[PDB]
Amino acid sequence: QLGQSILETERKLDEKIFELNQRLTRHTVLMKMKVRVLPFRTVLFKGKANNDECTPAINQEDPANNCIRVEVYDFIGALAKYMEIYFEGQNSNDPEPRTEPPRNINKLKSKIYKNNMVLEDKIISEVMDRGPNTQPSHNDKVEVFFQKDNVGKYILAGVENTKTHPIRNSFKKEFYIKHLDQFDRLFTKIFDYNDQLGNENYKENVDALKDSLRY
Amino acid sequence: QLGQSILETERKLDEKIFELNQRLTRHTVLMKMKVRVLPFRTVLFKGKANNDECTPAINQEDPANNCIRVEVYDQGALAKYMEIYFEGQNSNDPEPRTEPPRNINKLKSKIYKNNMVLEDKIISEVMDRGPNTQPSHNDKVEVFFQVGKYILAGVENTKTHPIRNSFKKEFYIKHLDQFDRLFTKIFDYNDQLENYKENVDALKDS
Repeated sequence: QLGQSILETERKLDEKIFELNQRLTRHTVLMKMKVRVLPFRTVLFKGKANNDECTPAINQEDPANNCIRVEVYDFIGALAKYMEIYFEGQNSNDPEPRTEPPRNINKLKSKIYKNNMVLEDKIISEVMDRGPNTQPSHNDKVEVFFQKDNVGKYILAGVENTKTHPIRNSFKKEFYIKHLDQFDRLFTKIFDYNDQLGNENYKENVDALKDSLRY
Repeated sequence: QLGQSILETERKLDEKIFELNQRLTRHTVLMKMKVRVLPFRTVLFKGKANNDECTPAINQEDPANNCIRVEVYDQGALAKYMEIYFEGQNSNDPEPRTEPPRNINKLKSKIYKNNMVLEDKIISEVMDRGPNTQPSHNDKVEVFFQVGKYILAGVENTKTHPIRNSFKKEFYIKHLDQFDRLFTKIFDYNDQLENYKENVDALKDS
């Protein structure tokens, strides 16, 4: 009945997550790029994977780096959330960051320190997806950490998803899809912020813009 | 059975196009923003909808504007363009960065150069009159082939001629993806930019 409709919704959510995870593979481009200009209250670093940590590298444009972290701060110690992309393989032999091909992601870690979403009395505070580019349904490879709102690591494949408690569906729809979407838009913004030089036409009014491209 | 598998693939393609159409609703942020800096071989303008045309406005940051056009250059240099015709009105807030997304009335795409050929016919124009309605909205999609206007719901999609699936996978999905990445890039360039000569100097310094 609605039991497998809850599961049909989950498959629709998994397909959305899968496309979001595919967009994130495009950020290999940031690895060799000098990231000097960042949006407000935003920190980015590159490093090498050491267990479930991305250790920051001394050379931020080192071709040997395999992971990247983006931090977001609040100005209400200030750390609100972060995302670590751990890429598979190696960065190319080409010095140009712009032409860097996308690589599959080994694992994707998210940590939330402030304004966390509560799913049925348990706070989502960390997500580790160990198979983001495998197949849409990979609940077996997703670890979710919950904190009691009034230590707590769960594999998504064991979390309840019934009509009475659609915890997995609530996690994917209400939290994870928007979360992945936001971080993706942020990684892209950082790239555009640093790839302006030699790539931007400056025209005060549309008249002067229209005049330059009339040929 | 492959007949229903051709249709199962189409549903998977329709869901992809639906998410791409949802991303496009976010470009309302560009309306009140002064678009001072653009990527090369690009032209952007904001205007008001007049039938299936977007007329360019005198005031480019006018809250009353409802449509936006992005042109890509290579009869002239024009290669392709996309017009987003937003439903409703822009907010009463002067700040472009906080502008809420709005649903899109119609989405028009025109291709002048390097057009994709689908079974001996070139795709030269697409008008989607219901992009944010439901994933399967073929009734509201007009495709022009080279006068030769076809409603997608009437176009064949069988194992022998999977014309709709070829249109959706080989052309439309990538097309919507690139134009969305372009509208986003334009916003980011103008978000960072403030004196242009001083800004370029400060970016070069770091």
